[PDB]
Amino acid sequence: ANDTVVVGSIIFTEGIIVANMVAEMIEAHTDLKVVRKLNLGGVNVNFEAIKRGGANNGIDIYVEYTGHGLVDILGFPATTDPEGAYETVKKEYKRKWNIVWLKPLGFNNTYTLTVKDELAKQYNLKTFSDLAKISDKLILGATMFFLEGPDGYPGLQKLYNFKFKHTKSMDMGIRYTAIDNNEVQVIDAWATDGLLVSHKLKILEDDKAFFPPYYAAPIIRQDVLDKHPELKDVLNKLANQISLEEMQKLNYKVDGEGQDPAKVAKEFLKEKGLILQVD
Repeated sequence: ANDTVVVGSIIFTEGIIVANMVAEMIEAHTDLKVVRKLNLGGVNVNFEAIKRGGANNGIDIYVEYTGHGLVDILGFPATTDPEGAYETVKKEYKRKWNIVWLKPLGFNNTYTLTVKDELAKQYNLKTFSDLAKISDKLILGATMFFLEGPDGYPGLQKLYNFKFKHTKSMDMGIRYTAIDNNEVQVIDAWATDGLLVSHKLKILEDDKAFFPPYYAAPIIRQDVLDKHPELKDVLNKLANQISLEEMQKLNYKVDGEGQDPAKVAKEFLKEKGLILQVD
């Protein structure tokens, strides 16, 4: 045995796409068998799974976000620069769990606030502070998880002094319909959300740096690299290969156009020359 690597993801479009990319890179550039465990669910299950490893009913690799490792896993303050957050998680995960952070994919999937392009043009909105100035005329429609907890709207509102007339809890895709109908004027979103361009929404800048860097990077067990050192270079072929706009477009293909995430991942790799056309 010892020729199998397990790639994991939770049920989340971007996560499934990038996990499929990792699997396709391994399958195209090595002779390793890849098991794709793309249905993980629960509190930091990916992390728990990578601590077990693929040989112990876990996983060997997944794509993690620097700020999630920095704040939620390691307990460090959110307000830092991208390189510092990355170097911190790399050093600490290596020391504590023998997990290796590989190179960032190239995009920062931070949580954010978004408005219609037309509203941003009408009020010349670019930053969260700009939005806060006029927030007393606007309604925020947001997922329940963002409205609860100091990591979300409580702390953001405290910092920016948002004064939204109403803040509506809207899950599923209710807030997209609501902002389309002008029932709300601001929604929360991941920066790579596949629906932002289709709904003519603009991401505003977090000028006070409330949210931590959220740069995606593959992370892998050291013992798997020990058995298969080639994986390092293979997976680092993805380094800086996915910009924010590229990731948004792939998420749109899945969430907006209903395409198969595995096909989306593999076709992206082929178009970028990261696997061969015949792979």
